[PDB]
Amino acid sequence: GSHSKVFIRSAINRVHQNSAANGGELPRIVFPEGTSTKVLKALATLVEEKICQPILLGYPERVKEKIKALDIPLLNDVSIVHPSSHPKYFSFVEKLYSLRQRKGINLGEAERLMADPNYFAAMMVNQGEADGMVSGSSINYADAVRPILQTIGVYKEGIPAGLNFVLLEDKFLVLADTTVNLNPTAEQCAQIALQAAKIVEYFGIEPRVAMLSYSNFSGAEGTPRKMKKAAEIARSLRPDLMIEGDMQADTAVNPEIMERLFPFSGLKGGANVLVFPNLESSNIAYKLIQQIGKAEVIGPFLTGVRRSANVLQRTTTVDGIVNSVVFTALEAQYIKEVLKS
Amino acid sequence: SKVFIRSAINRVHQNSAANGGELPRIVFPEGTSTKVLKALATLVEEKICQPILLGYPERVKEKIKALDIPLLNDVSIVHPSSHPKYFSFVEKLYSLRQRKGINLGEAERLMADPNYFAAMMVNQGEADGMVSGSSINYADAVRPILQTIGVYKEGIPAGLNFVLLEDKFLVLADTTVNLNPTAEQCAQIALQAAKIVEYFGIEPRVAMLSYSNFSGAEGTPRKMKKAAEIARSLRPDLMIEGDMQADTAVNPEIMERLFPFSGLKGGANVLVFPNLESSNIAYKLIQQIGKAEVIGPFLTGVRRSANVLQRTTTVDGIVNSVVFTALEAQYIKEVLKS
Amino acid sequence: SHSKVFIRSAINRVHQNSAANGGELPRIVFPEGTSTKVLKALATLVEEKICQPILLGYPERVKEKIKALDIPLLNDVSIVHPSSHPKYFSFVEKLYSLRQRKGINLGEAERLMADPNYFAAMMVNQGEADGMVSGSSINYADAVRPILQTIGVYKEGIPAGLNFVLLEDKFLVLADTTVNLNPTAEQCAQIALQAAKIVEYFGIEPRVAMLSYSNFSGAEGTPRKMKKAAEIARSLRPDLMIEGDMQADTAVNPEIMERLFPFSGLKGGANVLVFPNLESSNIAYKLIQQIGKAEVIGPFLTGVRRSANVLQRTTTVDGIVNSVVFTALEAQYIKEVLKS
Amino acid sequence: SKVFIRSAINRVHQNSAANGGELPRIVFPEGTSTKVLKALATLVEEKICQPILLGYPERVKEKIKALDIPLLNDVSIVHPSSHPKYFSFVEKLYSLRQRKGINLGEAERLMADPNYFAAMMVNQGEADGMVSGSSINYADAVRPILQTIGVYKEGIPAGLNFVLLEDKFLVLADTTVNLNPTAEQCAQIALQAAKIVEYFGIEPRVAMLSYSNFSGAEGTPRKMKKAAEIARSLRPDLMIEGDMQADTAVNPEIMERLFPFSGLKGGANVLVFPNLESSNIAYKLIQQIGKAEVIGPFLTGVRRSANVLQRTTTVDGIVNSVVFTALEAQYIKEVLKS
Amino acid sequence: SHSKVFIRSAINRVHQNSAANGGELPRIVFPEGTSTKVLKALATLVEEKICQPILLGYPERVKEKIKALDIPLLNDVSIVHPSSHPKYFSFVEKLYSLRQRKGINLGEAERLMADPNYFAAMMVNQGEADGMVSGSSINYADAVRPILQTIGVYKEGIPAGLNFVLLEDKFLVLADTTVNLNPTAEQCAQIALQAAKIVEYFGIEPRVAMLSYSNFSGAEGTPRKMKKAAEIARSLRPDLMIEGDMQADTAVNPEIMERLFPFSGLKGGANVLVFPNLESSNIAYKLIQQIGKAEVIGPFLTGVRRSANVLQRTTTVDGIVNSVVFTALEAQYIKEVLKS
Amino acid sequence: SKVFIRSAINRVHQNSAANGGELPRIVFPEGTSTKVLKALATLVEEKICQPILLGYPERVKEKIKALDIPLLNDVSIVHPSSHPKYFSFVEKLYSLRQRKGINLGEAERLMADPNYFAAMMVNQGEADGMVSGSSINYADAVRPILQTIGVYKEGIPAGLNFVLLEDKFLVLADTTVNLNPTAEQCAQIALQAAKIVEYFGIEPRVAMLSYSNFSGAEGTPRKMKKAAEIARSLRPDLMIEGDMQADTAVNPEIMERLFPFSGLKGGANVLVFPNLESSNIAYKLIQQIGKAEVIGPFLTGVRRSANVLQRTTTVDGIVNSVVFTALEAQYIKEVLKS
Repeated sequence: GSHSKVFIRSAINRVHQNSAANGGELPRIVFPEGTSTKVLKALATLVEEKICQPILLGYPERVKEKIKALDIPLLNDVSIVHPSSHPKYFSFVEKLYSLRQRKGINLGEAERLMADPNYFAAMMVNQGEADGMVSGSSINYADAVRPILQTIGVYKEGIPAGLNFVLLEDKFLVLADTTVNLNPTAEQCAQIALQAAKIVEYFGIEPRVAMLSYSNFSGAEGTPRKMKKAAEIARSLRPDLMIEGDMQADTAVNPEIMERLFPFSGLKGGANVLVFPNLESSNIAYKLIQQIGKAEVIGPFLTGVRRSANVLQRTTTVDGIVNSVVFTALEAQYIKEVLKS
Repeated sequence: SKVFIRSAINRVHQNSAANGGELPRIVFPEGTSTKVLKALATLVEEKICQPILLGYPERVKEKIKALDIPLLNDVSIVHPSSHPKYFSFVEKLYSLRQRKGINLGEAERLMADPNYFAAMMVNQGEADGMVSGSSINYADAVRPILQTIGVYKEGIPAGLNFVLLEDKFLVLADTTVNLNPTAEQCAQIALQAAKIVEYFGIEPRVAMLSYSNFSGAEGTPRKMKKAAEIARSLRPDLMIEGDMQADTAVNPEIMERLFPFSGLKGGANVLVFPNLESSNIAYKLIQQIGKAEVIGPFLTGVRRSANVLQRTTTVDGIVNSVVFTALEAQYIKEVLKS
Repeated sequence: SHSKVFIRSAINRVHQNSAANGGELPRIVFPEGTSTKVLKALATLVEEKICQPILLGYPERVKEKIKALDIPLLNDVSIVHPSSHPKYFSFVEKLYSLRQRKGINLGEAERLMADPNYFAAMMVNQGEADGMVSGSSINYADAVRPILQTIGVYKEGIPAGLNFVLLEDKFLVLADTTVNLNPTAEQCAQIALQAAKIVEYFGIEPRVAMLSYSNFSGAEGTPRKMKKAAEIARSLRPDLMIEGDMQADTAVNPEIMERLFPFSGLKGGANVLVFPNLESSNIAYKLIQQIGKAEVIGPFLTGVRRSANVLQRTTTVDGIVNSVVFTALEAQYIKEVLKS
Repeated sequence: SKVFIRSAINRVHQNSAANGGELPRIVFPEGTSTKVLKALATLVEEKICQPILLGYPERVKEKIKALDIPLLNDVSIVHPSSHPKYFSFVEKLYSLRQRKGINLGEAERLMADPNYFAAMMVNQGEADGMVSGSSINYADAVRPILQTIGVYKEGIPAGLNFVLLEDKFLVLADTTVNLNPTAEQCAQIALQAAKIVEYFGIEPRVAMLSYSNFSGAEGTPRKMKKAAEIARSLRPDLMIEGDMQADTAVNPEIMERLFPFSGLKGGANVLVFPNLESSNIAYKLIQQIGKAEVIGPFLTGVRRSANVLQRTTTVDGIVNSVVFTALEAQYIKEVLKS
Repeated sequence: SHSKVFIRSAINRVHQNSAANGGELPRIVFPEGTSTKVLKALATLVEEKICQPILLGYPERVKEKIKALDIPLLNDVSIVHPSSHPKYFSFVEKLYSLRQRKGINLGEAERLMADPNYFAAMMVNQGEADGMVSGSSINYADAVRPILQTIGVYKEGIPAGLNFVLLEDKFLVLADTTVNLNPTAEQCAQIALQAAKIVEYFGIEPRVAMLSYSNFSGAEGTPRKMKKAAEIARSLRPDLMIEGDMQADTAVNPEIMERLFPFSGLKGGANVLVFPNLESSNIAYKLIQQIGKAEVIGPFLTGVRRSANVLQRTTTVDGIVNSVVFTALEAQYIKEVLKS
Repeated sequence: SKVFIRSAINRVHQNSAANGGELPRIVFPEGTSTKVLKALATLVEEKICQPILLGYPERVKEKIKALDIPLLNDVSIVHPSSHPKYFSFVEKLYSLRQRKGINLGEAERLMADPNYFAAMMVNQGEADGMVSGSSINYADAVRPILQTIGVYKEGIPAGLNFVLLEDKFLVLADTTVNLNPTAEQCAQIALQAAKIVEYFGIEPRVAMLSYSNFSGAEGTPRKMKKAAEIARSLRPDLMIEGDMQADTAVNPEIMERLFPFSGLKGGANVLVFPNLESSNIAYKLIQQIGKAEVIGPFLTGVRRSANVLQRTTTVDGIVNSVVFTALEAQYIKEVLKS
């Protein structure tokens, strides 16, 4: 809908200007599930929009049958690759073996693993054969994110964490971590908050962070103390930022409540970054907002990884996949423009 | 949206009419709270309850004059220390809590507090229900209720909110009390939620929520799965399922496409949460971001009608709460017919 | 002198029990046969008709030290050397049968039965003796260990040390002052019950308080534990006054009790104080002993199937006679209930 | 036994004259307690302190005339909410606990409690000390003191009792506050008790109590041994020994006969306990069946002089306690000019 | 050697079982239809009429590698590719039914069933084959998992790996050497029973030792666990000699047993060794294999409803043959239990 | 096989010849044991040590002269209670354990027990070594040794066995002492074993054993990987690898085929076990079913040479044990010239 339509549009244009400012180059983005119906319709929409050069994984023949089966003339010159047959396959196996030979994985096992398109996608982005990847529209979340974590890994002091946008009529809220960590520590919560914060900063918005709890500034043993400590750590790391907690969710989003009941709070003007204390709360919240709050909700997107990779959920729509790939492109460009410095 | 409240108001009238026209006596510890009083104006125009206010009679009349609402004069006003049943109440609280760290002086001082006094009023039949906690935090407001009124058999104190959608309403629990309920506690919460939904002539369809879809893995997935099983064994006629993600629960299309083995068909109308972080955070986020109205929380599992507001409540929230307290009070009066 | 009046009544009951049982005196074996102090005690008691003592050690060594402190009334006393007693191998055989699956081999067992403590124990267990008194030479844990291993507890019983505080008219009973680090609610109830039976033996109504640092709070930890212990004790003997959790001054002082906690079922001051942990019991009884004017006797071991007592390593000679007296009484009481 | 009390009283007079004849202001939240007023009768006639009574002015004047006590007709009596610094006091408390669950309404209503008000008065220098808790249980009374006045640096709040023997005096700690103190905490307590004993020109000799004589075994014995080692390393001039049984500690003859290696000769005069059950049971049993008079408990480790009585306290117990509260207030004021 | 005799006996007993069952051979499926070692094994196995092998993979790849390794006797052998088989979707539906509440949806079930291990498993489960051998190609946990998810355990049974140590005279059986990290007393008892029932099949008296670092100590930890395990085992099978806790030399050397522990119900030396945890069983069998002169066969999977074994990938061709032999033998046993 | 043992004997002869003809003094607490006396019979004709027997002098001559031997009347015999340095020994033991539950009488009684006496003989330089425990179980026998002689700096008591093959020898540890050694502790055991292996002129190659090959998974895999890393960081000159299975550790062909990245080439000759079950069961199983002779256990990590047998030992085992005990005694005596 409407708010979603303007948001994505600004993003599509920035990928246009970032490609137009690096010689017109498009980010190379690999899709392990080359035969997915949903993914292919999405790519159809995506290629006329000049955002990425897609790379598809699977048997060349089987996917060409399925794209023709799905009536799409705009998608025939795109690279299609079967991992075992790619020329860089064995260097990739040796690399994975090198990475996990002391983590229960032997050489044969590395070969078997690298044959799975997820691992191959990850190794492609990791070795620079692709700029980014989108995976997991058919497999469950944990299993899809695992190769990304083993192969691409996190940036220094970073923590893998899923992030969603709920798009309101002027502003947007960001929610994390919605997919990865069961029960993040105070330290992990602070880090999750900082990652969410940089994402908000990309969009030119001042980040205002709340560490969520079932309590309003109580600091009692358990989740309240944990979110209070998390805000204290985040603040020690970024003294320029409005970061506050522990607080209830309405206290966080509604500044009128804040200023009336807790005026001492350093969080003024309503939070636009919401950090959850555990996975039950984040997962349940973003999904409920999506289904009954009737507010537009995009994501989840993966934060904390060194190269751009995002895993879809199985319930994702086709335009949802387009959103995900757009942001994968933006992230890839962001990273490559940051590695030039 | 407005339809639901107005309907309930009609039911208060229909029940009161079927009982000789008396309205449920509802006590308010916060007698000088602005919100409680003007909301009370709006509800008192509607013949929903006979309000009893606690405080100094004179401070309450001064602040009644201050908010220019003549329509609630002549309503009963009581100062706890000066009520004739005061010493008897103190004696009661004492016998209840003398082996729980409380001496007679402590009992006296506690019964002077409007919350304890209200609680005891409801417990002794001096009132039918109470609405408190627009000024103090939930734990502190709910505590005298748990100590005085208590739970019914095998019951569990649990907060429940309604999400009122376009045709449907969803019920959410436990949104206020239990930090990390067990499987067993979750089943009980489900059962309580279910009875509430049944009151409204709707068949309960229950979801035990998790971050997972039917995995049964160690931790929350297994706990909510086991909860579903326990609920089914205590009441086999019910549509109760889990572990499942929230969208899987509320969206029948997702259910039908991705998990057709599920004994839950048609979208859930009861969502039981795995812990207080998720339940509290969710209902408050929905109330603030979704168009849908959220009423509550209402305290389930207690022997008499008692409800704690959230401190962040608007006045419409308070009139809504008082309405559903009234209904609850007459439902209870009707279950006490046995 | 409360100690002398108190012991004197006891001595009269051992005398009363010995009559009507053919005039027979309980046989009590003493593992430290070469100890100066034990012998000093035996001198005083053979003059008092309380038991027929059996001493363990080498006959030559024992007559040596009996000759050294000039005591003629204990010549003609039963003296036994463990390896040379005739039932020795039958004994080693039973200990072996008892502990073959609890780390003990036949040789190890052999050497253990050679230890005076284990043999004294096995003697009482096989009915070749009626009671024992041990550990005037060895440490407490180390002395009680063979007793628990050979003699054991009676049904539902729990090993527990008990002291008497003798005041100007009544006495207080304190337990458990020696054995259990951190008794559960259940165990505290059993401790209470055993103490109570002792008090009942003296014709006094037992009045039991489960001690805590709290007055009826039932809060998490020891308060809830002692409240629950009293509820258990009350369920097991509903005729008895048993109450808790409460503070010690609340416990012993009835005026304090009635002024502050009239709902309490304990009226008249406690005469049995059951403690929540070993620190409280041990420290209390020893302090009462050292700064309190009042005399404190014990500790005596309760809960065992046959009459056994462990002394302290620091114990005096009168400590040994009152200990042996109580041991005789215990042996007689048991033999008389085993009568139908 | 009363000899010790007289020595203390005379010192109160001596310090009082060395500061212009000025008396320590000590506030008593229980302004209407018969016990406190009778004890204050004895104290004002003894020139030990300037009393501050908390409550409604007229009700306590009513009860001082009602209980026939003419020597405190003119004493300062204060009702908290009507005090001129009431709102600034609410602001400091609010500021202190806004992130520990307390909102401004809760701050106001708390500051109304005489306990909280006594503590804030001493905190802000409006009074020099306070004695409370003859009517409420210990935890509830000591809490505002810990929240408002707090501990001094590296300090640990702990109750200390004096055993007055016919000869020496013994000190017992921690007799009221901490359930199961660690080695480090036991050491700290030993040092605080030690400084108290030094105040009286006495060499403190410290014993860490246990059920064991120098075993150091897993549990309480190791803890009391390690606590003695810690104490010895933190203050090498003091005789501090453990683990040991109590009779070993107080009887020097047993010490020389059985453990001549101990660095403690001459019998202990500072007894530090392994847990709250042992300290509480012990001092109370000694007080009730022991022939020695026991005073306290006194709270150590706090920045300003504040002491909580025991509920079982006698009136002579209160006069004793307040005498030593005065001495403490003076020591604290004389060290604060540095 | 010892291996050659034992294997010949197993083979002759497979032949003896094929009689009275119509000359029918156990149907055994090999998901790794293209494994060199397995095909090499299958030559030897089919000349010996041990099983009717079913190969999984592409018909053309497997016939190509059959031709490439010159084995003429495996042309016409059943070869099935999971995806093109007629009961494929029915198999997917069954797996979906088994794991829909354990995190697997219909699509995940489809993909899993596409894997030869899962398809093999489901064949055994559905009676379209009698047994399976996998994992000469993948590491152990991954290979054993589909078997447990599809085939499962029998009543009160436990997945457990078992090895034979073949000596110059006797054989010892070792378990559990592959699956369970730290089995309980109860689980150890079950493991012992499974090892025993196997020993019984060969007409041998099972004599079982619960191994520990201790001799009949029953102390906290693994000693108490192995003694308790032995007690549970005895209570379920009183005709059997089962003893513990004991040290290994005590267990296998009857002269030691009789000299130091005559009370022990284990006389004549153990031939079943049940280990307290996976470190000890796994390290034990590998050290025996590598430094003793003793031959070691296995591991074999016990506790499963139908006949399935996983090789280790480090397996030799003769190893695959042993595995298939004992798998066939097991299959026949199980079919003999379905005879009432 | 026999060659390794004869080589040890040949070296004890070489040091015994090269330091003036001195034979290492070795004490035996069980002076009346048949097994020990038969071993002593084989050993005294081999000039490896000066034996001292413990028990009643006349009783040990009763059983030794009586059963098959003419070469044992020339031997040292000691009854603890009658030895001239007895009371001095109890005095040092008292000093060592006075704060560990043992008082002077208990010190006397322990020192009358031959095990404590033997250890104290070695500790005071009055003897060079001891061999004990064919009559008592292992723990009870090793305790006086640990309480008296103790560990060297950063050392940890650990039993070590040799498996003797036709070319190599392997060491297995810790086979006797620690239930579930930590990563740090395992590294330490590795280091002590490596030191013994260097002594025999072989380069140590250490493998940390697991049920897994380089998985590093939660539990034992991670523990042994971590142990190998710590050990390498303390001794970078050593080949140390893990976590790995036993065939992977001992068989170098397996290593190069399956795990070519490993820093361990040539097969491990030092095997460190993850727990007491695996170590004890392993060495006993190899001992009973493999052709190979297994000697030990020998107690490592302790300051002076002391060793405990298991009863399951044969006489030839006692022969071997006393042999490396004498040799050990000579090595430690050579560190004592510094």
